[PDB]
Parts: sequence; C-alpha cells; structure tokens
Amino acid sequence: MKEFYLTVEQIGDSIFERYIDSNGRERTREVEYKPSLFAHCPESQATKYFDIYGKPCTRKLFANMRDASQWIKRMEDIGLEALGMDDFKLAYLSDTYNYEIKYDHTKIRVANFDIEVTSPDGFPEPSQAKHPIDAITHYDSIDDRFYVFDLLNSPYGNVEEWSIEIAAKLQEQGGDEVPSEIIDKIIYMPFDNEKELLMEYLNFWQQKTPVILTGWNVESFAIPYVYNRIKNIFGESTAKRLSPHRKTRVKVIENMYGSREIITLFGISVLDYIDLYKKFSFTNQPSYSLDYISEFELNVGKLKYDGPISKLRESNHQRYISYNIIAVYRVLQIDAKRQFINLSLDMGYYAKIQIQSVFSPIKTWDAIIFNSLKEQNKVIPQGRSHPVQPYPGAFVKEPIPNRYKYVMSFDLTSLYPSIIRQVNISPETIAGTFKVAPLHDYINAVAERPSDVYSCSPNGMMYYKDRDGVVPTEITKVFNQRKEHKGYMLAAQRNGEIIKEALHNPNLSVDEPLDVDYRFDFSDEIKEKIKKLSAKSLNEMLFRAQRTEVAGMTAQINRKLLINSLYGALGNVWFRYYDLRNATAITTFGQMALQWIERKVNEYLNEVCGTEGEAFVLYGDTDSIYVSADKIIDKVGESKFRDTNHWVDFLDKFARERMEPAIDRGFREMCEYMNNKQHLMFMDREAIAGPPLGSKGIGGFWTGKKRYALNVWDMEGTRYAEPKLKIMGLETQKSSTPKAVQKALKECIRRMLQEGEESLQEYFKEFEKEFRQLNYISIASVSSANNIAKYDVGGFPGPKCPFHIRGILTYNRAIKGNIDAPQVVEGEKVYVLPLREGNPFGDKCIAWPSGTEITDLIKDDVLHWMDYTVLLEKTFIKPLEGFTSAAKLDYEKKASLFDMFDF
DNA sequence: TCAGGTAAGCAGTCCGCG
DNA sequence: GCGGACTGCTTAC
Ligand SMILES: Nc1ccn([C@H]2C[C@H](O)[C@@H](COP(=O)(O)OP(=O)(O)OP(=O)(O)O)O2)c(=O)n1
Ligand SMILES: [Ca+2]
Ligand SMILES: [Ca+2]
Ligand SMILES: [Ca+2]
Repeated sequence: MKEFYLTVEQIGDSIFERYIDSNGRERTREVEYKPSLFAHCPESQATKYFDIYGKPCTRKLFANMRDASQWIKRMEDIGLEALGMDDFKLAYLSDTYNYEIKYDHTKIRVANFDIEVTSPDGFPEPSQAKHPIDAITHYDSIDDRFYVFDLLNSPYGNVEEWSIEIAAKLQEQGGDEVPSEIIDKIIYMPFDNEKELLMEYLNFWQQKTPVILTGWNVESFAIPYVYNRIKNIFGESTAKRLSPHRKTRVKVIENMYGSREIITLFGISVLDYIDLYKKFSFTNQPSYSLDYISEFELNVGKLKYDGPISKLRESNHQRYISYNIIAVYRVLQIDAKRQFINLSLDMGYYAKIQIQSVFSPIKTWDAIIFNSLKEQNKVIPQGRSHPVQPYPGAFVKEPIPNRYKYVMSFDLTSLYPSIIRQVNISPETIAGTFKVAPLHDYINAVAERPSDVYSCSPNGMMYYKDRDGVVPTEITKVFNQRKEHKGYMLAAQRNGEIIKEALHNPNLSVDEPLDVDYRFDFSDEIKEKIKKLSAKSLNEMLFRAQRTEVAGMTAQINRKLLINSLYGALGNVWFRYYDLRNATAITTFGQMALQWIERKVNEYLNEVCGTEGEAFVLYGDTDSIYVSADKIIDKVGESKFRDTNHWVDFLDKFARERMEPAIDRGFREMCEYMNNKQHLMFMDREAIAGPPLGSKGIGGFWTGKKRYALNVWDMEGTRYAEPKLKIMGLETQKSSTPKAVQKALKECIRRMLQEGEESLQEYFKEFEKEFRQLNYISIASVSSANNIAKYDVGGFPGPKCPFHIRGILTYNRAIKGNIDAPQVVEGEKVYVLPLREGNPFGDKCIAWPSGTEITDLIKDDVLHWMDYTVLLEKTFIKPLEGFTSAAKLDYEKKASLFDMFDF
C-alpha cells in the first residue's frame, strides 16, 4: 500500500513523524529535515523557481530548520521578502507525500475518552487538578473496545466493583441500560489506588497511542486535567508520556474577554468533538452539554441520577461508572451520524496538514495552495502584517412587509466560489484597475464596458484571462467534490419522501427493510417493493435514508464551508493571500449579479404578463430572489387545478422551461459585459411555495430583511409528502427563544400559512389560556453571557447592564456562600426568567446555566415568582404581533355587527 | 468564544421629547 | 411611549 502520515511535528531541528508504512504498520521516525526557502534573484541568473508573479527566485537550502527561521528574521531586518513555506512540517509533508494521499482509516487509531473527577468544593479546575481521577473510559477504534479504568479507593469514598451484569439490565430492573451492542466490548479494570490506575493508563496509552484524540470537552477539561493530575502526582516527565515524543507545551488560548490554558501533546491530533460540532453541525444550541446534544442528535433519554454529581460516586458508584461508559458511547453515536471525524480526515489528508488544522481554513488553504504551486516549481510569497479593515459585503433587498400567496425562489449555485472562478480572481491574476461608475450604472447596463482585454468586477478590478489563477483552480476541485456529495444528499432526501408516501399504506405483513444504497434515486423495482412493505420495515428504511441524508449533508455543507472560507480568507489579515481588492471584487460582483438579475426577471415577467414597471421580485438576499407567482397562477385560474400538486407542477415547469432560460440569458449578457473568463452564474429554482388549494392559508409572509416564512411544497427538486415550513430569521429559528414558545410560534405560523386567520385566532386563544402550565425550562429565554465582571458592581448591576447579565448577578447573590452550587460560566449560555415585583431575589430577572435544572436551593422560589405575564408578552405576543401585522391578519377576533343575536 | 467573511434583525439601556 | 445611539446577541447569507 501507499504510505501515509498520521501525525507530524517539528521539535527543534527534527521532524517527528508517525506514519503508516507500505506494509500497513504504524511507525515513527525522526528526520533531520533540511528546509528550503527562496529569495528573488537577477533575471540573468538561470533558475527553475519563480514566484507567483513570474519573478525569478533562487532556492536556499538550509543545514537545519533553525537556520531557516533565523534567515527569515534577518531578511526582515534587511527589509527583503523571504519567500517559501515557513511552516516546515508542511514542506516536509509536501516532499514526503508528493502524491494524492489515499488513507486507510482502519489503520488510524482514533481514541475517545472521558474522565470522572469527584469534587466536593465546586468545579474541579484542570489547571489545579487537586482531586483524584476516579474513572476513565477510553474507547480505541482499532480494538473496538471500551477500556474502563475504575478507582475503587479514594479519599472521597471507598466503593465496590462495577457490575457489568447490573449495567446491562433495564432501568426497570434497577440497571443502567448500557446498550447491549457495547456490553461485550467493555474491558473493565478496577484499581485499589489512583497511582496504579494512572500508571496503568499510561502503559496502556504507550501501547495504544491515539493518533486522533476526541471526546467531549477533552481539549478544555479531560486532557489538561489528566496531564496536570499526573504531573502533580508523579512529576513532569511522567505526564509528558501522553506525548509519543515526550514533548508537551502549555498553550494559552486567548479570546476577547480572557484566556484559558490547554495542553499541546506533540505527536497527537486532538479533535475535541464539541469543537467539531460547533464548526461543522450548523446548529446554534441553547446548551452544549453532552446530554443536551445527545438528546438533540440521537433522541436518547436524559441520563438520570439522584443528588449532585459530587455525591454520585459515593451513593451510586454502579451508575457513576455506567454513565461514564455511556458518555463515551454517545460521542461515538453522534459521530456515526454526523461523521465529522471522517470529514476531518478527508480534509486534512487532501490539504496535507496536521489533521487538527481543519479548524483553520486559512491553514488548510495555505497548504492546498502551496502544494499546488510547488507542483509547478512556483514559490509562495511571504506572509505579511495587515491592519484589520472593514469592507463591503452582500446586497439585501428591503421587502414590503406583507403576506405573499404564491412564491417561487431562485438561488445562485455556490455564488462566491462561482464568482472567483468566473472572474478569475486570484493573487497572481490581478491585471490592473478600471475607472468605476456607480454600481447602479452597471446594474442597469448604462456604464461603459470596463475592459475589452481583461475579466472585470464592478469594484474596478481587472483579471487575466489567459489562464486560471491558483485560487480558481483549487477552489474548483473542492467545489466539484461538494457537488458530488450534495447529489447524494438530495437523492437520499428524495428517497426519504418516497418512503413517507408508502407509509400512508403500510402492508400487514412481516418482512425486512430492503438492502439499498440511499445515495441514489430508487429504481422502479425498489419503488414497487417498497409499496409492499410493512410499517416496521418502511420506518427502518426511512431512518436509514435520513442517516444517509445527514451523511451527505455533512460532506457537502462543509465542503461548501471550506470554499466559502477561501473567499473569507481573502478578507482575513492572517491569510498569505489576504487582499481586500480581491475580497471586495467578489462581494461587489455579487451585489451587481443579484440586482442585475432582479431587473432581468422583472423585465421578463412584465413582458409575459403584459404590464410595465411592476415588481415581481419581492425580495432578495446576497444571491437569491423571491418571485411573486400570483399573476402566473391567476392567468391559468385557480379553478383549473385538480389539487395542490397540480399547480406545484405547473410552477415547477414554468420555472424550469421559461424562467431559468430567461435568467441564463440575462447572466450570459452580464458575463460578456464584465468580459469574464467563464459564465458560471447558474441560478436555479429553489422553493415553490403557496397555501393548500382551496384553503384560507396565506402561503407566506415577510416582516423585513432576513425575516420571512413560506409554506413549501417543493425544494430543489424534492417534492414533499407533506408541505414544509421554511422559516428564516423569525423567533422560531432563534436559540434565544424559549423552546415551548418556538413550538407555539411555529404552530401559529403553520396555521397562518396553511389554514388562515380563524385557525390562528383559535390557537392563540388556547395558548394564552394554558401556557402557565408549561415547564419553566421550556419557557425560559436563552443567551450567551459575556463580560459578567464588567457589569458586576458589588454584586449588583452596573450602568448599562444587559438584562441577561442582570439575571446572572441576581442568581449569584441568591447562591452566595454555596461552594457546591452550579456556577454560571463566563462565555457560555444561561436560561433567563423574568421575576414579578416584590420577589425575594431583589430584581426583575434571574439566570442560571443553560441545559440544567436551576439548583433546588432556589428553584421553588423562582417558580413561585416567575413573571408569566411578562414572559408571554415579550417572547410570544410581541413576535406574533410582528408576524400578524406584516401579514395583515388579527390574532384576536375583532368585534363585528353580528355580536350579538340569538336573544 | 482559537480556528474564514459582511448585513442586519430584535432586546434592552439610557434618555430625550416641551 | 417611542425613537435614536449604543451594546449585546443572534440570525441569513
Ligand atoms: N457561511 C457562509 C454562507 C454564505 N456566505 C456567502 C458565500 C456564498 O456563496 C453566498 C451565498 O450563500 P448561500 O447560503 O446561498 O450558499 P452558496 O451559494 O455558496 O451555496 P449553495 O447555494 O450552492 O448551497 O454567501 C459566506 O461567505 N459564508
Ligand atoms: Ca446560493
Ligand atoms: Ca403498501
Ligand atoms: Ca441563498
């Protein structure tokens, strides 16, 4: 097999590399790698190395890496550019793996672990590590085993051995319900003392050294705690055995309002799953506790126990250990679904970077571009210092707040990367500038043609057309990969809808789910078999289709993220190819493209309807347009349609056969106007929206920019079994909005769009009547909480104190003195409730850590003093009044002359 | 919230507005 | 009471 790296490090003048050799074996080597850097040289000097601008360079080979770094410094002192890859391990990988890396994941040791630490005096700080580690569960992907290290004797209590028999039993048998599928995979090791536990853990670690190290909060808690605890007990040298090269470094991670410490383990790639989740999941969660996320992702029950976690080991060690094991499994289950590890490996090996560098698109793209240029013997420029500067972005059209009955939307495929490719935007393709006219002049095609030679953007930039830049070349490769995975995603989505339809008529039979590949549209044979299946088999197939869709989503959306982040990197001061001329070229072209096509669509539809100056495009944001289809529907007549699906088909056909060709023609003209390299503005129909045929539903509404709701029947070629609400920006979509309120507001919207005013009025009346019965957590608001200290003046709100921070200070006074009470963590999230006047907390609101029950110290008082009236007005009534005013509807029935008769 | 970008909405504070 | 200036936080893209 072809060799591939696992980890790479620079330690002084040596590269330390762990790798899989040609025989499939894990090896480690130390290489005295001699790096090369570059200086510009005279034209008369014969060379094969040239910078990206075509200027000749001489290669300087250094005796070692320290010499190379010192040379860079001296070049700065002289005031001359030091060219080449300054990150020497990236150069090492480029030299050592000069081919497309094909990795075998089965050879890569992926470890995920979780530790338990009993602490009687609050949160056990990892920098201190003053409390015993009393449990470690460490899953190894190669062994497929959960290694459980269990401390039986502690200063906080001596306990009996954990029982695998009880662990396996149902909660109703007094067991822990450790999933049956992992029971036989548990290797249980009890220890009579913490020293022997940790020494064995280290010996185990040496034998089975993680390449990828993951878990939940492992980088912020588990790793630093383990390292510091071992350091405290045994000394530094023993703790450093967590590194296969015995090198570690305390790394200070800085943010806007403070800093924290992590431990860098040389020769390991830490991919903390919480951070993978935050980057790649495209959620914003009210809480990032493993419990909360596992419930959200897997629909698994909350892990229940009596009393505080500080007393769990002493009171129920059985449950304590089982829950430690389950926590490790839940991360594996989340990854089985989301597949962020697979994604990270894919990206890392493609770029030829340390796998952990996938968190940095700047590092990822620097490596991709370097490898690409190196292939042509080209030499990368030196990174430079730049001051942070604001620059303009997208255009968003101001909509007229209103109901909109029939809507067709259109969207440009991968806009910013498509602009990069079309215009040929790259550091080395800059041709010069032209004299800019107001943007409106380009939008209306009245400005003079920018260039007859170069490819242009309306920000004044011109680009070479003779050959693709490295940025267009490399962005295209990843775009093409994204397209493939999106194809799989949409097929699985369409397949899911086929199964949902079949579930209306399930067969009374006992059978199996079909063995199919959900990434491809079901054949006629498969569809016929599906119509004969039981509900049990169909539901299993639906679950599998949805899992395939999720797998495709991860793969496609994050390749989309990577390519959009290349645009983003052009506007980031730390990128080697940072250039606001290029960043603004992209965004300004986008603004023109959107408003150009708005004009073209308006012109086309005014022509086909026989009107003048009427606005068919009701809204647009960045790269999308929303087109009113009322007049199209009205031209055929609503009475001519058999059912909802009939007018959906009609609009589908109209968009594809009439509108899309018109849009294409408009963009081809724009391409010629800007003299671009390649026409790549592909705007396809996205959503078809409207009320159910014969209903009093309003179909859709806009309240303002980035705030709308649509009843969608077809999305990107997926015809839904049931209409799906597309709600953007509204309170239903905000993590700050209470859970039960999101639900209620969503039902209000559903009724507005599908059923009408009277239906909405009936639901509002009921929610207002019953909402005080809702669980307090479900009606609590949520907010991130920063700068708590800034607004804390003697435990009381300082000037301009934010409402949620006021809540935290109220909480802090109420739990004052309690060492065991849950602390609000700076930078994390809190639940927030309003309090009625005259309450014992002495203020108008209280806040507590999100994803948790408020401490029993104050729970009863919070419940008693919760201001339901304020809660309802702020979170529910005010947003609903916004929706209904925009939609021109009333959520409460107005008095009429009919009131009253009957006698 | 260490780790690509901008536009833009709403909650809330402060306080003017005769 | 509502809006403007401002901070904070959250979305859409
Ligand atoms: N996280 C994001 C999302 C969007 N944008 C920019 C780049 C996108 O090209 C443009 C439009 O965003 P879309 O959500 O419509 O995504 P794309 O057009 O890139 O991809 P596609 O529509 O094919 O899914 O906005 C961005 O810079 N970063
Ligand atoms: Ca798009
Ligand atoms: Ca059937
Ligand atoms: Ca879009």
